[PDB]
Amino acid sequence: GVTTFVALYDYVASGETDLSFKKGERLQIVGYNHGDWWLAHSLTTGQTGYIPSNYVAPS
Amino acid sequence: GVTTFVALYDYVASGETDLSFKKGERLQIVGYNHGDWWLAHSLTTGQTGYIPSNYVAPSD
Repeated sequence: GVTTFVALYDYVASGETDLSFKKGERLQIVGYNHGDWWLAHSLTTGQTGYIPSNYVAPS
Repeated sequence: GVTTFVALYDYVASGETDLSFKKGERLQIVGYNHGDWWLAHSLTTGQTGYIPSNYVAPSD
């Protein structure tokens, strides 16, 4: 599989974290138009966090 | 479109945030086997944050 990606655009973190939730809780998805997200690790900065899928390309 | 979802399993937050990055930075995707994530808002608790896609189903 592809292990490394390149950022195609700048992205500034909003500070949002993941959300704890209980089975049976009702949730609304926000910002669907921006697409899905993945957890990633920066080789360049060493930090880890969520990134938008459509901001990266295989490298 | 579907505006509300129901959680099928419990999920406990890890505390990870989103990541700032510059165009041209190289990144490695972690935990691909867990699938993709969405931003969501809890109707029951009022909080917002990332959730795993395969933990929710469309709901009324």
